[PDB]
Amino acid sequence: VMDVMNRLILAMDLMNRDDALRVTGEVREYIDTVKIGYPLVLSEGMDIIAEFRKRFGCRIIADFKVADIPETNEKICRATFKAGADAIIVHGFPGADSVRACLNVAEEMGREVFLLTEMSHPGAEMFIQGAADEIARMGVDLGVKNYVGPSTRPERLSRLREIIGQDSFLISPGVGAQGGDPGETLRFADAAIVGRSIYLADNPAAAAAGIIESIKDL
Amino acid sequence: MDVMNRLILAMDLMNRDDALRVTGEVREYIDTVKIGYPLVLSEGMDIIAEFRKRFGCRIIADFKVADIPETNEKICRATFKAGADAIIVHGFPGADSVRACLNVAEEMGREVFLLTEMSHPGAEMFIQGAADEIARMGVDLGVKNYVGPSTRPERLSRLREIIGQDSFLISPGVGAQGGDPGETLRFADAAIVGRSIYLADNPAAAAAGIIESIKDL
Ligand SMILES: O=C1CC(=O)N([C@@H]2O[C@H](COP(=O)(O)O)[C@@H](O)[C@H]2O)C(=O)N1
Ligand SMILES: O=C1CC(=O)N([C@@H]2O[C@H](COP(=O)(O)O)[C@@H](O)[C@H]2O)C(=O)N1
Repeated sequence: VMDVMNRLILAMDLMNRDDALRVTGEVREYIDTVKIGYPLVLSEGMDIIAEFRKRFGCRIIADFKVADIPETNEKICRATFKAGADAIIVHGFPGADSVRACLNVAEEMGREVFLLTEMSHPGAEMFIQGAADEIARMGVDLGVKNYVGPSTRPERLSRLREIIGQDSFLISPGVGAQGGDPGETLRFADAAIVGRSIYLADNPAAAAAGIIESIKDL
Repeated sequence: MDVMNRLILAMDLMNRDDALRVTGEVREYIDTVKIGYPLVLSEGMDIIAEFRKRFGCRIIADFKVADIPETNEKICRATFKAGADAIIVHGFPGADSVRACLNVAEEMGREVFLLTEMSHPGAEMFIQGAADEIARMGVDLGVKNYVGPSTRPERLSRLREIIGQDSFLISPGVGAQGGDPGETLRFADAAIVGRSIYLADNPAAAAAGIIESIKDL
């Protein structure tokens, strides 16, 4: 599995190139894995991935929550990996064929797919939660090795970890701003995803250091 | 929304030159283009303004927004700043995520399209069973624009029943995926067509032919 420094992944959702670069650089010594999503990509373009690679020694996870038909998912993955992304996050709710499409491109292109099972926000309880266990099982059957689960629901994150097994890699968002606790999250997830708690702080570096200091024994 | 010839072009080519050429080749048949991630992630968001400058067509950003409320807001804002007239949002992530999109749409004078059931085989696993409930949620939220599957006319009909004849419904899966344009239009206000047109030896003749088959509609 990817070696995530300090088990901490930065969710860089700032929408300004200068601010995104400044903050990421300020926490460079604490994090070597950055999750870049559409807020930043749709604001600065896919070239932002290249810029981050040039400026920092950071791994890039493209959080595009791919959720289209197989044919379109394939094109999205190809474009994303072509841009230099190490991994891409895909939704499992659209079904096995849509996930397989992403897995095939990742295999062909030598990159990785992360399967988003349950989400961390309140609305996830409406439809996603009830399908989450099956989505995770589907991922295991498809050979998925990387997963995303909610830090906001410990009991659910724990169940997801059980389904995918100790060997699978699991990252979890919802830490900090959404209420998730770093330590408790890491009882099940390999790495915690943190956005606002870090990028909106007066001193991102101190915020990151604080989170890391709280999970030092872990 | 007034879609010319009840035909929306799904421009999923990933080359600026080809995308622009093909769209221009069928411009006389349409005035509504659906631009998705295949083109946007390959050529950038500036492509939307370019289409408006060259064709004046209305643009539907098919981004199947499916994140938490806070991120959805940012995605819609970035998308509408680029000049999109509407954005397609997944209903599966729940009401709060849809509401976030509705808020930005209202603020920037744009429209939100709610995707309720998808057209591919995999949609049967999880989406289909929640589709009716997702459509009702859309009604409860005041959503007026919807997306339903051409590949399952009975499901497209049920969606129309739920949202009413007043709501606007567009439907993909026509052509390449097996959907019939005429049957699709019995329920949807407009049919979305991609490959059957942009991969045709002659895109214009392909579009003309589709329109020819639905001229009585
Ligand atoms: O269930 C999920 C999935 C996900 O990717 N995310 C993303 O994780 C990040 C969370 O950031 P934040 O720490 O709440 O500011 C954002 O980029 C979200 O889009 C989430 O919050 N919930
Ligand atoms: O259920 C759905 C939703 C959707 O937007 N689409 C999109 O509609 C278009 C269909 O294109 P095509 O006519 O099959 O080539 C693509 O851009 C798809 O991503 C779909 O095919 N099914």
